[PDB]
Amino acid sequence: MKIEENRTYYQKVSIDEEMLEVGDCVSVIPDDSSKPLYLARVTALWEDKNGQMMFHAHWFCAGTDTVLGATSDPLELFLVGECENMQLSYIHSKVKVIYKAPSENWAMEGYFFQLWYNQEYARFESPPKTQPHKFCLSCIRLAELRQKEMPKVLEQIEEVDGRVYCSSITKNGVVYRLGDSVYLPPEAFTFNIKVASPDPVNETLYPEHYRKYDAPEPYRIGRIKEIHCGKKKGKVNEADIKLRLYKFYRPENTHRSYNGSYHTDINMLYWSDEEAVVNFSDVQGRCTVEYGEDLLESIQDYSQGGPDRFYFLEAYNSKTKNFEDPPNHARSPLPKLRTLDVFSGCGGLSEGFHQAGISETLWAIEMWDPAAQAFRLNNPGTTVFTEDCNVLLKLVMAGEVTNSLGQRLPQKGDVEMLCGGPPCQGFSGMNRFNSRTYSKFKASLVVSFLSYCDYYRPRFFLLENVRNFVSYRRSMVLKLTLRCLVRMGYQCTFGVLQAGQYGVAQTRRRAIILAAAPGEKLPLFPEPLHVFAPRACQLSVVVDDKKFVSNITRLSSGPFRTITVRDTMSDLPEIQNGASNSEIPYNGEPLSWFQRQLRGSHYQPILRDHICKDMSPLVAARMRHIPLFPGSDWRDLPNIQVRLGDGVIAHKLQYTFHDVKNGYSSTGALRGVCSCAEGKACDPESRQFSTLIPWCLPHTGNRHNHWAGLYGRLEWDGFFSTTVTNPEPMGKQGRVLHPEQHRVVSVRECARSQGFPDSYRFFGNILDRHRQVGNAVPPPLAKAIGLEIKLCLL
Ligand SMILES: Nc1ncnc2c1ncn2[C@@H]1O[C@H](CSCC[C@H](N)C(=O)O)[C@@H](O)[C@H]1O
Ligand SMILES: [Zn+2]
Ligand SMILES: [Zn+2]
Repeated sequence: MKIEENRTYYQKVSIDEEMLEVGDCVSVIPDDSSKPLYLARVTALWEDKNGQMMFHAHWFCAGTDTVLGATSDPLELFLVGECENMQLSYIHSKVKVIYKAPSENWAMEGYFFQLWYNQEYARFESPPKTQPHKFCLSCIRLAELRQKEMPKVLEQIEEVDGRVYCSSITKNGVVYRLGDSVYLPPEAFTFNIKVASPDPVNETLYPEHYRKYDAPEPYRIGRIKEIHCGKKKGKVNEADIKLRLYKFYRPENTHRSYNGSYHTDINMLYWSDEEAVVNFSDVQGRCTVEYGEDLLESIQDYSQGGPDRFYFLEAYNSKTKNFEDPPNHARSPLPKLRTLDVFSGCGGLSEGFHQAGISETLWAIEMWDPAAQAFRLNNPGTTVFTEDCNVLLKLVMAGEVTNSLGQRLPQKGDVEMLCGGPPCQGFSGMNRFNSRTYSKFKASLVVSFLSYCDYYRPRFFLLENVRNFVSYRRSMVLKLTLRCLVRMGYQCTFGVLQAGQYGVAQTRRRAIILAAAPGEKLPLFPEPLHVFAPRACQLSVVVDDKKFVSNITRLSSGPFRTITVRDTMSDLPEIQNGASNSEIPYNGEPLSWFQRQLRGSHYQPILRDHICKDMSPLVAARMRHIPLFPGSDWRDLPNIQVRLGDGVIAHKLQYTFHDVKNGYSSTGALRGVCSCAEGKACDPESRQFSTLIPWCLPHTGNRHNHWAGLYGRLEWDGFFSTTVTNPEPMGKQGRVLHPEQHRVVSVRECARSQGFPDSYRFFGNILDRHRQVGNAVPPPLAKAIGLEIKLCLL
C-alpha cells in the first residue's frame, strides 16, 4: 500500500492458500490451553527490513472476559484498546465478525460486536464512529490519551538562572495560567501558623465498660504566581514544571481552627501572602477563587453558579493572627428530560435530579400509598400512580390510555429518562445461582424495571440500590442486569458511591447502574466533593476476582470539608422522647452553611417533622443512662435497678457464668451471662428479661465486636450511620441516639442526614415518615449524578 523507510505494507497475503484482508478477523491459538481462542482484527499487513512477514492485531475481548463472564453471549465480542504487532505465521484461521449496529428505529424495538468495553471501569460504550493502510482504533485511542495526559508548556516567558518561566501550561485537558488557582494534596505545603497536636470505673457498677477495650484534609488551594521549569538538552524540561503559589487559608487553617469556623461557608477562604513551591505533577485540578467584592453577582449566586468556586473577603496575617482587608494585588486586574421514576418513594432521587436542572419527573409509580402521597406533595406537576409497577405496565400493554382513575399512562416516546430503586429481596448472601433462582430473577422487580427500559427505550437509565446489589449471589444479580442492558443495545456501567462524599453527614454506600441509549454519551460517575472517613469510602467491587473501580479520580482528598452531625442539626430545638408536634417554630437561625442551604434564605419559621418515636419506659431509661461523652453506647450502662412507671422494674443483670475469653473483672466479678461463655452449649434458661443492660448484648458480644454502637449517641464531630427505615437503638447499627438529648433522632434530623431541604414534605404516621426518609436517595447524591448526565446533554 505504501513503503515507509523501514517497513513495506501490503494489502493482502496468502496464508496456506487462503486470502486474508485488511478489515478481516483472525484467530490465534493461545499457548495456555485453558484460554479462549485469541481473536483479532487485522489492521495492517507488512514486511519489515528484517524479512519477517507481519500483521497488526487489534484484539477483541470475548464476552466471558468481561464483567459479564459466563452470562454473556458466546458469539458477542467487544472492542478493547488492546493491540500489537504479530507474526503472520501465528494466525490459525480467518473468522467472520459482524458489526451489529443499533437499528435506526431503535426507540420502537420494545461472531458479532456492538460495543467498546473499558476493562478498568466496566463501561460498555458505543464504538467510536471516526473513520480513516494501518487504521487501528486501539492505537488511535492510546495516542489521544497520552497526548491528553502529559504536561506541556503552552507559553514560555523568559529564562532566569537556568529556568524558563512560563505563563501557561497544561495536563489532562486543563489549561493553567498565571493567576489561576490549583488544587493540591494536603501535604503539598504547610501553613506558617503553628498547630500543636491535640479514668477508672467501678466494674460492678459498670460491668460492660471493659468491652470498650478520621476524614483526611480537603485540598490545599493556592493562586499561581509564577511557573518555571528546568531545561534538558537546551530545551524545556516538561517533566519539571513547578509552581510558586500564594497560599490560601481555609477558616479551619487559621488560629480559629474548626471550633472557631463552624458557621463559615464551606467555600470561603482567606487570602495570604505566604508562598509555596509545588511540582506541577502534584496539581490535582483547577479551581476558581474570586475576591468577593469584584463579583458581578451575589456570593450565593456566584457560589451556586458553578463547581470549584471559592471566594474570600479578607486576608489573614499569620504573624499578628489578625484579618485585614486583602491587598490590592489579590484582586483581579437546556431542555429537561421527561422522566419516569419507578419505585419513586417520597422522591429523594427525583428531587436531586430536579435540583440538577436536567429532568422533569412527569410520572412516578409508588405502590405504597403514604410514599405516593408524599411524592405528590412535593411534585404538583407529576402524575403519581399509586400502583404496583407490574400492573401499570400490563395496563400499557393492554392498550389502555388511562388507568381507572383517569390518570394518563406514559407511552413509548413520552419517557426520555427512566430512573428508580427496585427493592431486591431474596437474593442476599452468596450461594450460587441455581436453576430456580433464574426464574426468581426473571420475576423480580429489578427485571420489571428492565422491562420498562426495554419497552420505553429511554435516552438515559438509572438504577439505584443497596451497595450489596453488586455482590448478591456472587454478583450474578449485577451480571444479569448488565447482560440485559447489553442485550438491548444500551451503553452501560456500574459503580458504588458514598453519599458522605457529596455533602451529607452520613455513611451511605449505594450501588448505581447507569445506561445510555446508542446515540448518547454514557455519563461518568461524579468526582467526590467532600472529604470523608477513609474506612467508609471503599468503593471498589470485585466480580469473579476481577477488581472494578469507577472513573473517580479523587481517592484521597477533595474540595470541601466533611459535613458533621453538628453541621447537620445543631440549630434544631430540644425535644423529648415521643415528641409528636409536627409543626413547631425553629426558634433560632441557621448556624452552619449546611443548615443555611437546607433552610433557605426566605423568611421561614415553621419546622416540620421534628418528632421522634415514643420509646417504651425501659428503652427510655436506658437512653437517659447513656453518657454524653463522645462514643458512648450500651457498654457504658450502669447495672442498676430503675423504677419504671406503673410499678415495673428495669432489673440488674446477673453474671453467673465464667467468660473463659474475657476473664474476671477488677472487682472479682464474673462476666458471662450464659453457659456458652464457658465454652459449653447454651443454657435454655440463660435469657434474662427486663434488665437495664440488655441481656443479649453480652450474650453474643464477643462474636460481634461487642455490638459497638448499639444504644450509641451520635457525635457532634462525627456522622450518622446509614439512615435506615426505622431507627432502633438495638438494630445492628443502633447509633441513633441524639448527641445530648435522651431520645432517638427525629424524622427531620433523619431527613437532614439525607440532605432533604427543610421544605421537603413527608406523609403518614411517624413510622411512615421514617420509612420514606430512610428509603430515599439523598438529594445531594442524586444531584451530583444528575450533573454528570447534564454533561452528556451538551
Ligand atoms: N411493585 C412495586 N411497584 C411500585 N413501587 C414499589 C413496588 N414495590 C415496592 N415499591 C416501592 O419502592 C420504593 C423503594 S425505595 C425508593 C426511594 C426513592 N428512590 C427515593 O429517593 O425516595 C418504596 O417506596 C416501596 O414502597
Ligand atoms: Zn493498534
Ligand atoms: Zn449462650
